Amino acid sequence: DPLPFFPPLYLGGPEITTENCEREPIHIPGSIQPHGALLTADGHSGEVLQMSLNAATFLGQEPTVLRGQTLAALLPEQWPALQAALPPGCPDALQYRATLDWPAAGHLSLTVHRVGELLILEFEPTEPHALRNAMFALESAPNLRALAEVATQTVRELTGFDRVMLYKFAPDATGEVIAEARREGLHAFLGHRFPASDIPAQARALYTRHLLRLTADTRAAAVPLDPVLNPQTNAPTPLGGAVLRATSPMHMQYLRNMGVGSSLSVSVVVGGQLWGLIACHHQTPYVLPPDLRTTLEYLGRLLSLQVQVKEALEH
Amino acid sequence: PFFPPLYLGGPEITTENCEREPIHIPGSIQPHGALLTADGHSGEVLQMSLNAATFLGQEPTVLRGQTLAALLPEQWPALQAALPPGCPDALQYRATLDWPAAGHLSLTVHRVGELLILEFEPTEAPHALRNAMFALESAPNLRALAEVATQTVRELTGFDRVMLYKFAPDATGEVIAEARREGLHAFLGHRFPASDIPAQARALYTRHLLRLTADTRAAAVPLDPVLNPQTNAPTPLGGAVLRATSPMHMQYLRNMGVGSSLSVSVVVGGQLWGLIACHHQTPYVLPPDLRTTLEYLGRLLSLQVQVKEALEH
Ligand SMILES: *C/C=C1/C(=C/c2[nH]c(/C=C3[NH+]=C(/C=C4\NC(=O)C(C=C)=C4C)C(C)=C\3CCC(=O)O)c(CCC(=O)O)c2C)NC(=O)[C@H]1C
Ligand SMILES: *C/C=C1/C(=C/c2[nH]c(/C=C3[NH+]=C(/C=C4\NC(=O)C(C=C)=C4C)C(C)=C\3CCC(=O)O)c(CCC(=O)O)c2C)NC(=O)[C@H]1C
Repeated sequence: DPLPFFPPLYLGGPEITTENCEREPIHIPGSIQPHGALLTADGHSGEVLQMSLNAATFLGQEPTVLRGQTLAALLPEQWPALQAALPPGCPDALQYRATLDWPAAGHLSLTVHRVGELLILEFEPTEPHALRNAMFALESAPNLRALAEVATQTVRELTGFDRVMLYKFAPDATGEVIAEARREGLHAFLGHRFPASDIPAQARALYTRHLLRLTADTRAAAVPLDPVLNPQTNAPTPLGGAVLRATSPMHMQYLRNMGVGSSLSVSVVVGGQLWGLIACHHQTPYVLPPDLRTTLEYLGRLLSLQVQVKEALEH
Repeated sequence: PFFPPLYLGGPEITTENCEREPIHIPGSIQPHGALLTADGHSGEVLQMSLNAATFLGQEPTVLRGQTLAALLPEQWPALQAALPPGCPDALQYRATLDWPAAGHLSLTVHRVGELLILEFEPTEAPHALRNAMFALESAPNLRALAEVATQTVRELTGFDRVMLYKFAPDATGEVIAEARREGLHAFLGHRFPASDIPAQARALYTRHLLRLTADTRAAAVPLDPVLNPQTNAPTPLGGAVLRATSPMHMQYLRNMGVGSSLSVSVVVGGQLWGLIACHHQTPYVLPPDLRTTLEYLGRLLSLQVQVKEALEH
């Protein structure tokens, strides 16, 4: 039965059990994963409102100094570019990316998107023809099976992940591993099916709009935003569009129990519906840098197109 | 059918026989790169472009005996695996060579039956592609998508004019969006007869998705031999971007005052929906890595055109 979200934990909401899976408001956890930092800022003035508690250690500045400046002063070269790329009223799915040379922290990748009147800024550390070669190989795959196999093998070669599966949704939202590339010694998941509650209904809706999410370390504690609520609204900060957003503790316990230290998945979206997932596992924690993740994002789109094409060749 | 090419004493092309020019077998290439053909098994260099000596820095005869194994040691096994016998002519493999004579070359290979076609071009060596991809996806409708696409391509390439050219059901073309330098004519809204892009070239554009003319006044460079030794027949060059552009179409570009031309197929439901069409007033060799960006954009636009057309119908 579909039911509306509970309030999050920090607003006195209940703790999540196998009973109330579908009602966890996973888009507003009030916290991020510790391998990057996040700031929120007023979309018109550029006043800095919220920051992750670890921000001082990524950005090399005291909180009170950060919060006491506008983005115009903090990001003089990027602030006008942000404002042109992310105009008021734009969708929350639109992202702008730049690379910064920050004194204390080396090269940072900056990813920005806009939710209403809020700008959300994510900072992460950042670092030949493999993509072009893959694009052509995907297109020349003769059928859906060969496409799925080429796609899994390519992603594994690009990333070094211990396991890369193509997980396909059935009409009842159960899922099946229809191809996989895996490290020697791992047991096969190929052909196994899994019940619809394994990926609940409100995570499926979010995966249709925001096409990549990850869990870099399944044992890492989440880092709170400070303050936790958006001071504009005294309400929760929407983090559905932020790759840094903390992962549901139910999902992390599920992955730890499988022996997974690192998870990543890309959405495959066909005709406006979530067709499947490029799902990746690593046994140890593992951070895939932003520019490599971009390659996977591009492959997500290519695969969406090629899945349509291969399936049309099939009636 | 097709007329024989000129160099096999076929008729010269006019506006009477637009449909019958064998644009895929011109026997020549554009001079900003070099092409070798080679045997699929032996790696034996069978044809070369008369200009190969320039790019490769090799005494002419040296090449036309040697083997790819010898000539490209690191690459030759990769090719063997990447382009297995029986693969499609559409499948391409690329690498960057740090080659003694020329700082860096791009190498592009595909296979047509028993022949490997190798293309060499100068090359080199950020977020504009990722930023463009998200911009295309958030365009609210087909019109805005067209506008974003043309603007994005112009910004990435510096081309004087970028158009989105859409085919009607009878192959009548219409310029539905345009991004252009100040002080050019506006082709926005204009329609053009189907024969401007004749049937045999629309078929080839459905399979091989990018073509260009780098300089509309440059002479083609012959293949030597012109005929493939294997077959004593013309080498198919339609999957080669270095392939000499139809002088009929090169006259059409000079008469418009265009010095450099490039387009990307937008393919939807197995059919040619439209072109990203690009113009430059002067000669312009777009480097391979930037062309790759446009090739990606072509696929992304193909996806988004279907998405956007579905939310009208
Ligand atoms: C009480 C709720 C439960 C629950 C919640 C839940 N699940 C997700 C998302 C995912 N679950 C996945 C499960 C699988 N991984 C596999 O390898 C297989 C099969 C071989 C399955 C079935 C996957 C892949 C995802 C997607 C993300 C990823 O891991 O890469 C969420 C949402 C997480 C978030 O965005 O923060 C939630 C809340 N899962 C249950 O099994 C029950 C107990
Ligand atoms: C007697 C045959 C003729 C003919 C042949 C021909 N045309 C092409 C390819 C193209 N023609 C194009 C025409 C236009 N370019 C524009 O900008 C506009 C309108 C504003 C039109 C109508 C285009 C865009 C192409 C595609 C190639 C490109 O991107 O430049 C070929 C094929 C050439 C080749 O692939 O090597 C041929 C043989 N065109 C005519 O107009 C008649 C006289």
